[PDB]
Parts: sequence; structure tokens; C-alpha cells
Amino acid sequence: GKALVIVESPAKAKTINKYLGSDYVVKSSVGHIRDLPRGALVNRMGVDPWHNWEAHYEVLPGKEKVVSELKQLAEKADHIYLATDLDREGEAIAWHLREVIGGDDARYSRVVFNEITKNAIRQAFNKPGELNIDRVNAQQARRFMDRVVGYMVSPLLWKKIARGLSAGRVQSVAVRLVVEREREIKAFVPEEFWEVDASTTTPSGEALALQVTHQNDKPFRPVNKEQTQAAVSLLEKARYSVLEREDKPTTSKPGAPFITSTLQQAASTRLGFGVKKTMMMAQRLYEAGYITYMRTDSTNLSQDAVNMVRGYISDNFGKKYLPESPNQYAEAHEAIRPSDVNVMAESLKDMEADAQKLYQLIWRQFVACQMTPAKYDSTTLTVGAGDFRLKARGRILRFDGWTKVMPALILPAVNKGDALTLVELTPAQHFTKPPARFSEASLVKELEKRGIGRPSTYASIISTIQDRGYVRVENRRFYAEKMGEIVTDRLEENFRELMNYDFTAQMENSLDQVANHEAEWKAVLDHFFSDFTQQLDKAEKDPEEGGMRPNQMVLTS
Ligand SMILES: Cc1cn([C@H]2C[C@H](OP(=O)(O)O)[C@@H](COP(=O)(O)O)O2)c(=O)[nH]c1=O
Ligand SMILES: Cc1cn([C@H]2C[C@H](O)[C@@H](COP(=O)(O)O)O2)c(=O)[nH]c1=O
Ligand SMILES: Cc1cn([C@H]2C[C@H](O)[C@@H](COP(=O)(O)O)O2)c(=O)[nH]c1=O
Repeated sequence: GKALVIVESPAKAKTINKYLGSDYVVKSSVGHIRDLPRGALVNRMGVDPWHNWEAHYEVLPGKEKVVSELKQLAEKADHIYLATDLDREGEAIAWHLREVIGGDDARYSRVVFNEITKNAIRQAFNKPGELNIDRVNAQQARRFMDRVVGYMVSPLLWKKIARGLSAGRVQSVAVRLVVEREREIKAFVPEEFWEVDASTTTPSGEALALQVTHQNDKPFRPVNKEQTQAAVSLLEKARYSVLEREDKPTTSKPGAPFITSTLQQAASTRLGFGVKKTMMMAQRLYEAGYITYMRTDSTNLSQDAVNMVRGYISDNFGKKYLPESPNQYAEAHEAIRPSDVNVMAESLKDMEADAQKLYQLIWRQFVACQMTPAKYDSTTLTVGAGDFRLKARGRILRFDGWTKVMPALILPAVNKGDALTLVELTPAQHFTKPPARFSEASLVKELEKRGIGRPSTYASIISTIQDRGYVRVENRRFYAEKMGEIVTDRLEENFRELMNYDFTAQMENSLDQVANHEAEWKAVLDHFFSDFTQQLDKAEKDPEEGGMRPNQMVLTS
């Protein structure tokens, strides 16, 4: 008569089983159990846009075994707990388990937790919740419209452009961003601008480096060899002196604990990890109960989490690193942080080196976020030389603050009015450089920025656009393929709304309204499908009627 606890993976089962008494029987479904696959089109999609979005879910291959294994486990249990992940997909999976197993809805509870620890599991089963149909509807809505775009747009692409090509509701918009970035880079015309550095000696022979900033009180920006040399000869004869000294106490505050998007960026910048790699390892860490749920865009930290880390900072770093009050970064979810701050990367049980480095990265950002600011004494020397003004910036670390948890890593003395002796002038030619190429994690950042992605879809978006001749990662950077641009233009021309960034961001909002009972999923899908078929209908017409242009290059005749 024990309770049945269902999770989606063996790894998560093992971890949660350590925190559930013998009264519970943990069992992983190891997969989605059930899911989707002119009536022909409807059957292929498994969803019917014409019959009020009636769906057709069938158990995945070899899962009928898992199904028949769960039912009998349920008949021996007084209650079934669906402990799927906390996001919508997880809710949907919980729904699929409750549907497939059957029985009284009262026999089912929906436990929510953002980390698999003793206390988090206790709090989750002490106040078990109900399955939220709206989050399930929100998830299915997303899924249904992705199926519609993919299965209804792709065919048009095969007929008009080339067979084998794919279309993705959000994938096509992600690609568009890369394609626009590609075109920016292709059209960019580098511009030449000069800079002039001056080496000088303070009264007491100390070396001081300055860069000219003003000439005639106007920004010094020579654009060629002659203008620079002309400025150089004026500068070689000028008398140098410190027009003014400015000593200001500055500080650098630690960043907020990680959320999905920032974790990916930092893992990509500091560890060279790609999005797929970071998310796969994040999941590994989360499922082993080492970090909080890795799909979040909430920077909140629970009081226990904050008090725990503050205890760590206090014992391991000291009073000077402990802020008076806990840092508050601005839902109900939490940031990606380690579950136990006292567990070090080196102490993780079965995690490969890279998974340890990701944890370490998460741990440090977490601890640092709750530490005091670093203090520096910033100095700004402004030097006058004839009609020129030169600058020298520098700072010395007074207190490392939060930087103490990061790996271990000089303007001379001079008073206002002191004369500087010129030693050498160094003119340097530079050129404005084209916009940086998106990186996997950098594209996500842009996606988030535009409210296009979502914690649990960012990674899927990145991968899903990568193996379809549209865009490719070369040296950890995105490059737009010819087909990518060809398709992106076709879609921009005949599926404007679908390709529009705001509308795409708005759809994410529309999905949030469904998840929050502020909109009905079918009506939302109806509206999406309405705008969609209208776009699609004109796209299918001959180009002479405003239809999509075939990817052809007609000869002279
Ligand atoms: C997570 C992490 C941060 N940091 C420091 C480097 C950055 O400071 P500087 O910009 O002053 O170099 C800052 C970046 O934080 P984020 O990774 O959150 O962006 O935190 C490390 O040195 N190593 C790490 O592994
Ligand atoms: C799994 C999944 C989750 N989510 C999200 C967004 C929110 O963080 C959370 C849903 O929670 P909410 O119902 O309380 O809004 O999960 C998506 O937007 N798409 C998905 O596919
Ligand atoms: C080209 C290159 C990028 N990167 C990174 C850092 C960032 O995570 C990402 C690109 O982001 P950025 O445009 O903000 O620099 O890829 C490396 O770590 N090494 C490299 O050699």
C-alpha cells in the first residue's frame, strides 16, 4: 500500500530515492512514454487544426512495456506522485503518465521541486500539489503550432525551393537573426582611424603612458596618415603637464547567480562549452542532486540558499566579504546554483571533468553573488600639451571582495601642475571592425533579449537550426549558409508575421497567458492557425500572384 513516485529518468530516480522513505516506490518512466507521430497531413502531425486541435498521441516504441509496468505498480499504490521536472514539458509529461496509467484523478499528485535534496524533496511531498492543466495546455499549444509550421511550411519549401528543407516556427526566426548578422558582416566597410600614445616621464623620472583624447577640445580622431603625422609633430614640441588629477573610489559588484541563458554564455566564454554541452552537463548535475533546476530565467535565491552560502562566505572568507544584508537580484523559481554550497566541484561523485568545471563555474558565480563588492582606487590623469589633452587611467585593488572566489589574476605619483617630459609618441592605425558573429550561447542571449526563446527551448533552438543547411557553427561561431539566406528571404516575404521578431516574442507571451489561465489554448491556437493559413495560402500561389518565389534563375528566354 506504498506510494508510487514517478520521474523521467533512472539518474533522477536514484537521487530522489535517497530522500524518500520506504513508504515510497520510485520508478522512472525513462522517456516521454507517449507523444505525437487532408487527413494525411493530420495523421502525420497527430494534431488536427480543423477539428478543434484534436490530438492523436501514441506510446513511443518499446514503451508499451514501461506502460504495462507502471499500471501494475499503480494498482499496488495508494497514491501516485508525478515528480517530473518543474517546467511545462515536465507538466505535460506528468499529464501523459496520468493519462496512460488512468484511474481516479484524486490518486494523482504533482510534486514540484527545483533541486533534488533531502529538504527540497521533503517540502515537495509535505505539500503535494495538483496537476496544472493550463501549463499542460501551454506546452501542448507550443508543440501543436511547431508541428503546424514544420509540417505545413516544409512542403511548400520542397515545392518552391528544394526538397528535404525544414521550417521551424522559432527556428526560422533564430536563423533570420544569424542571416541578418551575416549580411551585416558581409556589407561592413572597415574604416581607418588613428590613435596616438605618448610615453612621458614624471618629475621624478617615473614612466607615464598617455593616449591623446582631445585636440582643440574636440575628440582626437585622425582618419589617415597625414592627419596623424601633423598631430604628431605638434605633439612632439608641446610642453606637457598634469592639467588635473582625479582619485575616485570605485567598486565592482558580482553578477547575479546564473539563469539558463547566462549560464550558457559564461560556460561558452569561460570554458569553451557549447550550448548542447552545457545543458547536457547541467541536467546531469541537476539530476544527481548537485544543482538547482537548469531551466530558469529567475535570479531569485531561497532564504536557506542565501543563509547557507553566507555561512560559507563567513567561515571561508570572513566578515569583510559578508555584505551587511543578503544581495537581492530581480516569479517563484530559482537561479541555477549548487544545492549544497559546501560540496566542492572536486568532490562530485560521478561527474566527468567538464561537468565538474561547469559546477565550479556555477558555484563560484553563486558564492560571489553573495559577497561584498571589490573596491578599487581609480585614478584619472588628464594631461595638457599645447592644444591637446591626454589621458591616463589606472586603478589599484583596495579590497578584492567577490573576486576572492575567482582564480588569482600602475599610474606613477604625480600632482596637478607637474611637468611631464615627452619620451616618445606612438601613432597607431586601427580599423573599425564588423559586428561579432553570433556564438551558440551568444545567439541565445540575443534570443532572450528579444523575448524569443525560453529556458527550456534555447538549447533545442540552437541545435535544431544547425543541421539543416541554413546556418553552421565554425570555430564556435555561426555562419549563415546560402540556403539559409535563400529560405530566410522566402519566409520573410510570404510569412512576414511568422518571421517577425515581435510577433514571435508575443507568441511566447500568448503561451504564458495560457499557462496562467489568461487565455484558452485552443482559441490561441485558432488565432495562430488563422494568421498562419492566411500566410500559407498566398505563399502557395504563383509568384505572379504574390506567392513564394521559386529558387530558380531563369535564363535570357
Ligand atoms: C563564473 C566565473 C566568473 N569569473 C569572473 C570573471 C569576470 O570578471 P571580469 O569581467 O572582471 O573578468 C566575471 C564574469 O562573471 P560572469 O561569468 O557571470 O559573467 O566573474 C571568473 O574569473 N571565473 C569564473 O569561472
Ligand atoms: C518546458 C517548457 C517550459 N517553459 C517554461 C517558462 C516558465 O519558466 C515555466 C512555466 O511556468 P509557469 O506556468 O509558472 O509560467 O516553464 C516554456 O516556456 N516552454 C517549455 O517548453
Ligand atoms: C571565437 C571564440 C569565442 N568564444 C566565445 C565566448 C562567448 O561565450 C561566445 C561569443 O560571445 P560574445 O560575442 O559575447 O563574445 O563564444 C570563446 O570562448 N573562444 C573563441 O575562440
